[PDB]
Amino acid sequence: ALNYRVIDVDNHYYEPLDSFTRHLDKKFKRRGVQMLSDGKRTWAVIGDRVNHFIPNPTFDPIIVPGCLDLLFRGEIPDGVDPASLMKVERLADHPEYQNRDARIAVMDEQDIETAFMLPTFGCGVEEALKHDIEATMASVHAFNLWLDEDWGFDRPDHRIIAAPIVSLADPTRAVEEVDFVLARGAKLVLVRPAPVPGLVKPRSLGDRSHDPVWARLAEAGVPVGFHLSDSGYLHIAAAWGGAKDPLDQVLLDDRAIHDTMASMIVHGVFTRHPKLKAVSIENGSYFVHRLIKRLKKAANTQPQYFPEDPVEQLRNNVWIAPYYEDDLPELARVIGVDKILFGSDWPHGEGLASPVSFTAELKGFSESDIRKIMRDNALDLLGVQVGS
Amino acid sequence: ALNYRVIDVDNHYYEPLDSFTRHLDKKFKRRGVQMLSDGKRTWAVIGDRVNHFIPNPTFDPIIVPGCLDLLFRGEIPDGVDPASLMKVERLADHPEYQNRDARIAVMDEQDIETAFMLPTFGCGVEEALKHDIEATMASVHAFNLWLDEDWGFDRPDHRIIAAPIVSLADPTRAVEEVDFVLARGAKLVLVRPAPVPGLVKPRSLGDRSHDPVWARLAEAGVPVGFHLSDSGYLHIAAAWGGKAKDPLDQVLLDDRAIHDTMASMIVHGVFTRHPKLKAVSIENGSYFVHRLIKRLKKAANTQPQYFPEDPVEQLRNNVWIAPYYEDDLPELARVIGVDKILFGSDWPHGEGLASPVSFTAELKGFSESDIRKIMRDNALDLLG
Ligand SMILES: [Cl-]
Ligand SMILES: [Cl-]
Ligand SMILES: [Cl-]
Ligand SMILES: [Cl-]
Ligand SMILES: [Mg+2]
Repeated sequence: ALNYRVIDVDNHYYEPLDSFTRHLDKKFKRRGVQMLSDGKRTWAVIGDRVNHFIPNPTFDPIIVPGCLDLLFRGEIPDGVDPASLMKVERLADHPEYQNRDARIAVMDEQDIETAFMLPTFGCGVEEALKHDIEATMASVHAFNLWLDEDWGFDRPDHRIIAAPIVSLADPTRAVEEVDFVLARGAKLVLVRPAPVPGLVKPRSLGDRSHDPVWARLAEAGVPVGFHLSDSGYLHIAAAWGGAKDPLDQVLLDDRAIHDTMASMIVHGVFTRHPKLKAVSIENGSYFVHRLIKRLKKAANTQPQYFPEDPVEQLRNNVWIAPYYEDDLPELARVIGVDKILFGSDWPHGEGLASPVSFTAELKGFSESDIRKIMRDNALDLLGVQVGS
Repeated sequence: ALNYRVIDVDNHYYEPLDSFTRHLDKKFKRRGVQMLSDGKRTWAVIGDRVNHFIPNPTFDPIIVPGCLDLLFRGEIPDGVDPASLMKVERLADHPEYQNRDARIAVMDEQDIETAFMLPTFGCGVEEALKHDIEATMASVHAFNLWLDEDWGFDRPDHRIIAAPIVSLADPTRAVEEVDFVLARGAKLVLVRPAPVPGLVKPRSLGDRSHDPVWARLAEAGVPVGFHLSDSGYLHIAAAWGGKAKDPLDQVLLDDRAIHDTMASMIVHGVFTRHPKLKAVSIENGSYFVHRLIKRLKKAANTQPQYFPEDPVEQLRNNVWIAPYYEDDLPELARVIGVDKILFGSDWPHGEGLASPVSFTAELKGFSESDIRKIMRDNALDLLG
């Protein structure tokens, strides 16, 4: 057991059915999220289209944390049926998934001082609304109001950093959203790792029209977080002719986070906003080495576009929560041990059952480097030092 | 200098303006390729849309072989300006780019025994025709006729293996194109590393309707080659608001097409059903291999039911790779086996080696006999 509490940068709640409706402008009652029932099952119907990002939006019954961990690692014994790995429980047996007081008490048992609390259902909504910019902005605001109500962006006990969503789909309205969440004390905001929807056409994350948003975050010392989402990448499997076809995930994997970080870096977001901090959550860290190779090639062939070294921008401005099976010594060699974050993804089935068991993956590190990975790097990410 | 002649699996001709029209029936005169001119420049106009795969389809002036080496490796020296690199000569001064006799004499000077001769313009046509299945199949047939005429799939001197194109867009017609080229002695065919266009929707390379084509190639011992092409991957840049080049575009494209092509072949069981089928990757690099292996292993662990064989072993057994000059070649041999590494110069392209045999400069970490595998013998195994 560690001698200090940890800071877990990847935790989830399970949204109640009204997370996107409780505070939604009635103008968007059909344009946004609706929960409709066939009598047995509830379906999320988003802009009049049934959405399938979450198989059961009631979240009951609910997967056992970590039951898919050995699977996602490949550690699964021979002849064993993967369907047999999934175990579920009654949602009411786990109030800590939806209730802040219950969650804090579980955090105490888990030895977590501060958890970043991130959406589950909410990570699929923006792709569903990508053709309705006004419904996107209203729905993100409704969600953020719900989030601050049930979880709180950062209540005075400083146990939970609940990250609201910022959509850049309407960049003027986005500056209003950022001002609103910053005024309510947000310490981390999530932007989807995907092309930004547009009225006319989609935009790069580094579009100059987004500069006012990045400037607000950078001046506030609040990082942008990029968490695994529906980023619309099934379009690749679609181009290839695409109950799970095994090809789809091979074609998808970690391409969204790679392309997101490329968009940010190549289009000069960190050049224009050198104080801006970013963090990748639940996207793995395998993307880094290909991204570094490709950035080096781009900077060499078009040096005029790279007044600064894009690899150093990656190393300076970006923190990464790796997957448990990633080569962590190698990652530290590449991005620096100070940029590696512990995140458990609790209570998801693909996450760790016991968050602090992440330390089993750190036997290659000194006691003081483990303290950085398990606690202090996250505090560095959130903070801005007076000396910087 | 080596004491054997080499086998170069990546060489090009430059198509004359009529490669896709000489033997094309008039019914496809507008649906296929036309060369239309504005008084100064000539443009490839494909299915009534101006195409931009090749900057100048007359190929005159013509790039100096190897002058873009530094650029394609991102080894442009400190201080050197990128656009100062391109040098051009006149096409008339290099008949070996379009004339078989002149090319043989140049191969003698280069110490190449056999060259795989591959398209330049031809690698962009299929994407342009992906919405017209009949025009695709007819245009590929017309081109294959032109190829056998000017270069010959495999003339008696056995100096040149000129690979015809096979499109799977109409699978029945594809089987018939395979028979056509095989009967004329083809020893390698090119399939585009890209989704296969369909009347109704695109298909995986491993779609079951493609089995008769793979079966015929596997039984004949003729490999399928996948050469760098317009595979339509600019759609990813497009999704990001893309499409002076925007430097993001190429970061988002890179080697994704060959990765996804090999994934489609292996995951959908082409090598499971056709274990004798040989494939070769040409001008796509070899960096894709490590991520592909990672992802194939994950897929096999997650859905073992779909993977009765080890997909990484299928990669290693059935696939040959001509890597980029600058790739880590000892590492590649550690991963796929030295027997699967092929020398290819990409001559005379600008991004290729000016001197094909200089490829050996990157092989100092290998034994004399392994260099012989890479520069000659592995290609003989691939062909059979
Ligand atoms: Cl700044
Ligand atoms: Cl492409
Ligand atoms: Cl077979
Ligand atoms: Cl290279
Ligand atoms: Mg082997």
